[PDB]
Amino acid sequence: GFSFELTEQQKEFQATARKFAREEIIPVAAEYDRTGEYPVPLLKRAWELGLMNTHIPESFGGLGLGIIDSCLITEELAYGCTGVQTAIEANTLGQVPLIIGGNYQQQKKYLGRMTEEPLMCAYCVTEPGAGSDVAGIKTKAEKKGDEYIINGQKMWITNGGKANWYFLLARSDPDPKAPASKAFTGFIVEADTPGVQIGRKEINMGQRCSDTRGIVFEDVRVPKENVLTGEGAGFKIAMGTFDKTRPPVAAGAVGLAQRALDEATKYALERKTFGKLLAEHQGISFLLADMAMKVELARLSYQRAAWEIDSGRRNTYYASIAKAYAADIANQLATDAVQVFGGNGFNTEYPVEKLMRDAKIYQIYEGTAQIQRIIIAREHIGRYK
Amino acid sequence: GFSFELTEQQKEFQATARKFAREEIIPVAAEYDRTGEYPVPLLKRAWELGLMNTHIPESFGGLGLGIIDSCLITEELAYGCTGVQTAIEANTLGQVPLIIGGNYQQQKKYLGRMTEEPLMCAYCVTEPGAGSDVAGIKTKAEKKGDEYIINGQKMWITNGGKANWYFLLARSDPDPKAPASKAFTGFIVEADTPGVQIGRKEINMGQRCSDTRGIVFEDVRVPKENVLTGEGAGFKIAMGTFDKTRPPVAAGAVGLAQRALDEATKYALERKTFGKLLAEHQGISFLLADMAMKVELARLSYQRAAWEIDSGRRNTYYASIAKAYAADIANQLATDAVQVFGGNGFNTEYPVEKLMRDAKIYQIYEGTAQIQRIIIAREHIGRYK
Amino acid sequence: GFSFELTEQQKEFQATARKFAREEIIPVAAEYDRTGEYPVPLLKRAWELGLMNTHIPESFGGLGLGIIDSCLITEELAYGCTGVQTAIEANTLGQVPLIIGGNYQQQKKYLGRMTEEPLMCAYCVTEPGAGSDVAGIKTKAEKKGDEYIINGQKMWITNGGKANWYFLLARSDPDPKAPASKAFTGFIVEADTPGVQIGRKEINMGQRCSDTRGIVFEDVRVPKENVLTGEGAGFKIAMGTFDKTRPPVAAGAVGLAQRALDEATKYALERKTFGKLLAEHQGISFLLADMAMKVELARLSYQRAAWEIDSGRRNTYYASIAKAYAADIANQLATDAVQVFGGNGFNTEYPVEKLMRDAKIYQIYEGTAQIQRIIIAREHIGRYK
Amino acid sequence: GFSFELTEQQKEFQATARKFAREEIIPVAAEYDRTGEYPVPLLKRAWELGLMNTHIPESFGGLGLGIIDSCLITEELAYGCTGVQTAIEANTLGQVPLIIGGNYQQQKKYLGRMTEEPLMCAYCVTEPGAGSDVAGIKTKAEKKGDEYIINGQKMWITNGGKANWYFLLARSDPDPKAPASKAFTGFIVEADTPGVQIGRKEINMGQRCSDTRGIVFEDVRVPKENVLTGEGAGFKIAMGTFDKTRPPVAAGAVGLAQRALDEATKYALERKTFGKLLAEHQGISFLLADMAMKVELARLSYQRAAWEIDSGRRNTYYASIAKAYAADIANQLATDAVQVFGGNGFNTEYPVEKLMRDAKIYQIYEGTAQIQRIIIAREHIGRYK
Ligand SMILES: CCCCCCCC(=O)SCCNC(=O)CCNC(=O)[C@H](O)C(C)(C)COP(=O)(O)OP(=O)(O)OC[C@H]1O[C@@H](n2cnc3c(N)ncnc32)[C@H](O)[C@@H]1OP(=O)(O)O
Ligand SMILES: CCCCCCCC(=O)SCCNC(=O)CCNC(=O)[C@H](O)C(C)(C)COP(=O)(O)OP(=O)(O)OC[C@H]1O[C@@H](n2cnc3c(N)ncnc32)[C@H](O)[C@@H]1OP(=O)(O)O
Ligand SMILES: CCCCCCCC(=O)SCCNC(=O)CCNC(=O)[C@H](O)C(C)(C)COP(=O)(O)OP(=O)(O)OC[C@H]1O[C@@H](n2cnc3c(N)ncnc32)[C@H](O)[C@@H]1OP(=O)(O)O
Ligand SMILES: CCCCCCCC(=O)SCCNC(=O)CCNC(=O)[C@H](O)C(C)(C)COP(=O)(O)OP(=O)(O)OC[C@H]1O[C@@H](n2cnc3c(N)ncnc32)[C@H](O)[C@@H]1OP(=O)(O)O
Ligand SMILES: Cc1cc2nc3c(=O)[nH]c(=O)nc-3n(C[C@H](O)[C@H](O)[C@H](O)COP(=O)(O)OP(=O)(O)OC[C@H]3O[C@@H](n4cnc5c(N)ncnc54)[C@H](O)[C@@H]3O)c2cc1C
Ligand SMILES: Cc1cc2nc3c(=O)[nH]c(=O)nc-3n(C[C@H](O)[C@H](O)[C@H](O)COP(=O)(O)OP(=O)(O)OC[C@H]3O[C@@H](n4cnc5c(N)ncnc54)[C@H](O)[C@@H]3O)c2cc1C
Ligand SMILES: Cc1cc2nc3c(=O)[nH]c(=O)nc-3n(C[C@H](O)[C@H](O)[C@H](O)COP(=O)(O)OP(=O)(O)OC[C@H]3O[C@@H](n4cnc5c(N)ncnc54)[C@H](O)[C@@H]3O)c2cc1C
Ligand SMILES: Cc1cc2nc3c(=O)[nH]c(=O)nc-3n(C[C@H](O)[C@H](O)[C@H](O)COP(=O)(O)OP(=O)(O)OC[C@H]3O[C@@H](n4cnc5c(N)ncnc54)[C@H](O)[C@@H]3O)c2cc1C
Repeated sequence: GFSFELTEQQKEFQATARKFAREEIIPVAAEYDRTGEYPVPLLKRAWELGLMNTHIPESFGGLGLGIIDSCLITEELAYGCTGVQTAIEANTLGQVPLIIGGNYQQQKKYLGRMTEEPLMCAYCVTEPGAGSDVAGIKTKAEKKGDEYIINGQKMWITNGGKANWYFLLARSDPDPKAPASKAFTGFIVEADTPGVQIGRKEINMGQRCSDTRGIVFEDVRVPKENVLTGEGAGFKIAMGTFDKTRPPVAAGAVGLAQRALDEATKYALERKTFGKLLAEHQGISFLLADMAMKVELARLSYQRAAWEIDSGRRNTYYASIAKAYAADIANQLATDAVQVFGGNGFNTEYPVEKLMRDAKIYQIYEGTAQIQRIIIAREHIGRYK
Repeated sequence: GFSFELTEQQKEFQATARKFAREEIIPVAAEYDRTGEYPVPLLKRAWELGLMNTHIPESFGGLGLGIIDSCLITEELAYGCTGVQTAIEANTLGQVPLIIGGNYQQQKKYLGRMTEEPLMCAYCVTEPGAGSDVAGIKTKAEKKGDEYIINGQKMWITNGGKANWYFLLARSDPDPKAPASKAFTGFIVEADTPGVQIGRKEINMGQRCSDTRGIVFEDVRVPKENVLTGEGAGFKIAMGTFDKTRPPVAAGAVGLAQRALDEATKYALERKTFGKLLAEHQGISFLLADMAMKVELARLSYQRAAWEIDSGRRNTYYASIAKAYAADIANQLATDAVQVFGGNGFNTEYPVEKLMRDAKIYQIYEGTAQIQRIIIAREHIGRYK
Repeated sequence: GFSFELTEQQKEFQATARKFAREEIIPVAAEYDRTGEYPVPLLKRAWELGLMNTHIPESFGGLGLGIIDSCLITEELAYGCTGVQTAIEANTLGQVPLIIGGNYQQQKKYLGRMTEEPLMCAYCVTEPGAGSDVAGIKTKAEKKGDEYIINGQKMWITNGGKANWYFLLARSDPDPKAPASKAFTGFIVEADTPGVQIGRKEINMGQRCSDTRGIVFEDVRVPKENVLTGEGAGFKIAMGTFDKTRPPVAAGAVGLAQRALDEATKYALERKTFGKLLAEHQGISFLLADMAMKVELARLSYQRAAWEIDSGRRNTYYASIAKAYAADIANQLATDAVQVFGGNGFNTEYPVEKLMRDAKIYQIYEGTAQIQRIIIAREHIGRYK
Repeated sequence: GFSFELTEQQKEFQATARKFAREEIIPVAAEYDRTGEYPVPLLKRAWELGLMNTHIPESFGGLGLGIIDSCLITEELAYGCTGVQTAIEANTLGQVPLIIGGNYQQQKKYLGRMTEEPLMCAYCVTEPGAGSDVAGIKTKAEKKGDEYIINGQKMWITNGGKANWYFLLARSDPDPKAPASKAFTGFIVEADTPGVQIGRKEINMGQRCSDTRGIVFEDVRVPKENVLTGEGAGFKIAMGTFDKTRPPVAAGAVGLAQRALDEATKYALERKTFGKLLAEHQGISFLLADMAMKVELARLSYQRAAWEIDSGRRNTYYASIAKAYAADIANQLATDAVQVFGGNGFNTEYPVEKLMRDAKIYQIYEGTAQIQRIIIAREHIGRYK
């Protein structure tokens, strides 16, 4: 039977995440956007609150939460700032591969350490020449005795220069004609390994306090015991990762949509034009209505997709719907939020212009808007074919 | 926690409704749209199958199903023909008022009959001069000893010429400055009462097999025992009704969207142009994807709204979101479906132009797209104010 | 220098077209939609008014008007009814090929006769298996001595069963590998020729009084002197035809958008809800505003495209923009027009539901919405390549 | 008849503006957005080139160009940077009032100086408490013998800290029940007048090189000879100004749309994914097509609006359509352009995220998207009423 009711435990995680988001993140999110520092103090706290690495199984000192849980928490954090929240989320991204494709030993060693200190990790797939086309990746891995030799370059890595270790997808089969399903290998690469050249901090339009860099791998030596399931099983792990990790990215976008909604509404209830409150102009109340409608829909789609995977079923279809839809409305609301503010909305002393800048990324990373329509269409047709 | 899982009981109604809709409705739907006959044989069948009057409590020989159940069923019926489904739902519409504001004697008598014979009923609010503005209604109810004299005209009444009895909203407080909450009285009126003048069958663009007529009420005598809760409680019963009754109309709209999607998909997997299957042109695959996205989103919204009211809480906000969103996407899908059929889609021998004609009403009846925004805004704003 | 000013001659054509459209077409357009007769009386009058075949050069007794002229006149006619107007427009469609690819003799004989009586003609390209893909046409033409032998079937021919003669595109080169630019031939085929089997009147959603039928060609013998420019020049003539003929189809759609706009506005200025005129609700006035905006834009795009060809330049790009855009807004306005009418809009006694049904075709024939985006994109890229 | 043909004179300004914009603006635009410096060297150049103060009559050493001319130029400038272009247009904004409501002495003095030196001016209407509602302004103008005492605050003034003189709209009628048409007076005020307190430079999301500040006016003394037409004629000069001045803002928006389109196209013809050029994915070709459609449509609308006013007729209706439509599509194109750049589009080293930040203002200044609908509606409705 249907249920849209949170558990008391969930209600508590949510309250914690909300309180920290609004009491700690909000008051400083603006300064961090301006300066573009790494929000170390915030991450630290988030760690102590147990609002990071939430998905690490209990066996490794983790909380062992589900995808539903992460979404719930990450909707709250995103509300404060998606710059900060992205830092946090990236940790889970680099961890999932391990959780779903790692052995006890690999898990214990790399997931275990995240539990002990406030360490960070990153997910390295994208390259200058390939992002959407993962099968177009050119980073190569060559087996030499008991180790692998990694040569290649990765681009746009969140937590790029702050990561303890990286999950790294490389092409292990040189045969150009080798199929995607057996041409790649997933590795755990320690950032301190000789040969990893961390690039400069890339300066983007939004999520400015987030660390995004390119990375070069020059003859990096990785022990075979850092291969995750085996040689060739790299593609499947990547794909399997997006299904658990898309819902939470959808939840971030409807956090940033909720913020926009809250700001717009509050303002409309204060500002007057032509003798009436903004909210009293039918054209504005209609915009607020439309805005509200979208947030609820998008919150509803990520819950569906998260529940699906938590139930132990493939959620590719629902996850893409969620990421596709959540990304679009966060973008729509962001722009509609500065509109409501008028001249003030375009101004940097107000909180909505930041939102409009942060929102854009949701339509690009973790599978572009267009890539999502490719997945959905393929998954959709599959039921008539 | 969350659950998007049907009960084994709900799975069975669902199967029943589906089989009925695809084996019995679909094959004749087209020929009822053309002739505009009342689908008598279909309604009888739906009654026997127990896919009608689903909300009548057990005490009066009903199934005493919830709103989640009604929705589930409706979505299956609507897939077949919303012309036929609208006939069915009109029944639930006239019944609800009776269920939420009637006494045992009233329910026993009027609800009890619905459970004995395949009888129909109708909801009479709308007038020539007022639809959206139900505070604008002018049909008067004047107290004359132990009865009320009713004078007025109702317009666009579903089942108007086929109902055994009517729920009738009338103005009982003559004072123009009287508030809505106290100026109207709800009555249950038997169609055979002298003075009720049923008009001709109205020819509309869609849902042509549905019976919708105008009704004149001159000097209609109604016993005081037919007053629903009390004089003045009219307004509240009406609004109370829309909350229970908005979700199922939404579900009807995402059934007519599912159908559109199924037809378009099947066609896209057969027709060829420029050497490729329609589904192979990225232009079309993207269109199909957006279509699936909206169906899933709309389904989720009515589910939420239904669960809410079943849980014992007022769902005005969620109900209006679902009604408004489902309504819009039904209309978008209908036209896009006609579009991937090309030239054949404009033709009467293919099933999608009916869908297009049918869909338009969803943005009008049971609270107009604009009226839905008014409600959402009001409900939304009240959480900040 | 810029000028959006009509010539006095143009002002006069317009006045004539407007007066006839509103005094003769409107009062009977509804009855013709219902019955689906051919509006013979109207066509007759239109002929006498000199509102038909407007593009026939003066040399053949024609008025020799330009594309700007046709658009202007046809915007006025379409306002009355696109069912009727389509009949008229089809004449020009079948004539253009002749005007641009025929010799003095062919022109004199077939264009000349249109000037003498109120005859009709049709354009035959589309087949059951191919519409959008003209190069996919299978009607074959085989040269036998001094004549050609035509075998094949055409579908969806406007004026199909009322045409004196037809322009007919057939594949004259059996080599499957033969290029589009030399594989087809354009013919003038007299309807009375033994072997042409006119099909039944197809029943569609809109433009119901228009004659649309499929046609079979069984060993039809056509004199070589009915070939238009020569064997192989068939494709180019077809393509060349759409460029002169798209603007006027765009003008029809913004005629049907203007009607919708006029009806919606008038109604909004009469109907009251919640004490105010519809026009006084900001949400409605905003809809009317948006509606007005679209019509002006679309009228502006067809004028650009018509002027382009009249200046003796290739207008493929502007023509597609116009047809694409005009088709979409007519559709948007049609639905927004019934919305404004409320319950009445869905009703067949009101004039907007017809409009919503008529409008859909604009997105399909004379190059689908999708096909237009293909042309535009190709023409657009061409300027950077 | 119709003409979409530029004069040989207009072709030359156009070339001049284009060359300036691509050879001088583009190369430094990026570095002015980052530093937010006033583009002094660029403005000087524009002045020498004669691409500034274009509307000043010949009598005062001007070019005495029309609105069509201004638009043509502006579109070219805006293509480069609307940050820089906005500085330029602000000049024309403060000048117009003077041109339509000033005497010879006023024009000679204040317009004459603009033609001698590369001086700037500003338009001062907007206040902290009122922007959209210019009848809501509170800066008072009190008559004191032969001068007026001005008290109030202006907000968001373009060129506010760089202008030689200001056009200043003030309330001269203290009576609250006084009509807009008689309650305001227009003044020309010299920036060096004791009492004018220019605020700090405001940091906005876009058009960062543009100077926009708040200004306090306490006990500012203005000679009666600086009153534009007469006491009370303020309102009408202001509205009169927007009509001449809306078209060019529209043109600025379709320059920033043209740029977005050019960048996206160029990129789509270089980047490869899944073995094909971005432009080769139908998904993208369709997006590109829609983009081109809107640019062409918006260009046409400002042309129409400009021609109208140049023809000597009130263009309120057309001006607002152009402002509203151009504004919207500039915003749609900016985000779609960022989209086909993928990850690089979010990065500061690529030219499209600036476009996105820049574009948002177009939906706010010079009459808000909502205010434009109000005007269109009013203008539209008045043709039936
Ligand atoms: C907020 C969080 C903070 C961090 C933010 C930053 C995070 C990021 O941006 S990471 C982003 C990385 N970039 C991407 O997301 C791009 C992803 N793009 C894709 O998903 C793919 O390229 C996609 C789905 C289009 C597939 O392309 P394609 O080349 O055709 O492979 P395809 O042929 O479909 O499949 C190959 C094999 O994989 C399998 N496969 C495909 N999809 C899936 C799936 N979803 N699940 C499982 N297996 C799959 C197939 O079954 C196939 O197997 P086999 O050989 O046995 O038949
Ligand atoms: C598929 C099925 C087949 C049949 C299909 C055909 C069925 C139909 O088409 S019937 C069409 C339905 N028509 C409509 O829904 C019209 C929409 N109209 C409305 O909902 C309302 O009039 C609406 C929302 C616009 C409000 O206008 P208004 O007249 O000003 O009432 P308002 O002043 O807001 O409220 C008056 C009182 O009602 C109360 N009220 C309002 N909404 C509610 C509610 N949801 N629950 C309880 N009370 C409510 C208010 O609290 C207020 O009370 P109080 O005095 O105690 O404070
Ligand atoms: C209101 C009026 C009443 C009547 C209403 C009813 C009227 C109708 O519906 S008639 C509708 C007929 N159906 C259509 O409109 C479908 C039209 N579809 C098309 O336009 C095309 O198929 C189209 C443009 C996609 C081209 O496809 P394609 O197969 O790739 O041909 P393509 O390779 O582009 O070109 C082949 C040759 O034609 C030329 N060509 C292509 N487009 C054009 C053009 N616009 N102008 C001139 N030449 C052209 C090419 O240059 C090429 O030449 P070459 O061999 O010398 O290099
Ligand atoms: C790119 C350039 C760089 C610089 C960029 C920065 C520039 C800027 O941002 S300045 C921003 C501009 N701000 C605006 O445009 C705000 C929009 N506000 C308005 O236009 C109006 O206030 C508007 C349309 C809402 C009307 O509200 P309202 O106060 O009620 O006036 P209203 O009552 O309608 O009319 C009052 C009188 O004015 C007259 N009026 C209205 N419009 C006009 C007009 N276009 N022409 C002449 N008279 C007019 C009416 O006729 C009426 O007169 P009367 O008494 O004789 O009958
Ligand atoms: C701030 C930021 C953080 C990021 N974090 C990470 C990270 O931690 N780890 C990581 O691995 N990556 C990360 N990414 C990269 C991100 O995953 C990619 O940018 C995204 O997948 C898009 O790929 P791309 O940039 O190569 O664009 P491209 O793939 O080149 O695409 C360009 C455009 O073409 C479209 N397109 C491409 N292929 C097709 C097709 N077949 N059909 C239709 N349209 C198509 C795309 O939609 C896009 O609009 C990050 C990027 C950014 C900007
Ligand atoms: C086939 C059919 C079946 C029906 N079945 C029933 C039934 O069984 N029982 C019954 O009682 N009624 C029924 N109705 C009537 C239906 O509920 C109304 O038509 C619908 O509520 C719209 O009201 P209206 O027709 O009066 O339009 P109006 O209320 O006159 O409104 C006209 C337009 O103005 C807009 N509008 C109105 N007020 C506002 C406002 N304040 N702000 C902004 N926009 C506004 C509306 O969106 C609409 O577009 C039926 C109608 C149809 C066509
Ligand atoms: C009332 C009516 C009157 C008509 N009058 C005439 C007439 O007088 N003369 C005449 O010759 N024809 C006429 N036509 C036919 C009309 O030209 C075609 O119906 C139209 O071109 C569409 O082709 P189709 O029906 O084959 O659809 P298809 O070409 O089969 O297309 C089906 C769907 O797929 C899409 N599609 C097809 N190819 C592609 C592609 N490569 N990329 C992306 N999407 C694609 C189309 O957009 C459409 O949505 C008429 C049609 C109608 C309905
Ligand atoms: C960079 C910049 C430069 C500027 N340059 C100048 C300049 O040179 N000179 C000058 O005088 N001003 C200038 N402006 C100010 C600009 O004109 C106003 O900000 C714009 O008119 C919006 O007014 P507002 O900010 O007061 O928003 P408000 O008027 O407060 O409105 C807030 C929101 O409510 C909506 N709204 C308001 N009234 C209604 C209504 N009746 N119905 C429906 N919706 C409504 C608006 O759409 C908006 O979304 C500038 C502003 C900026 C940001």
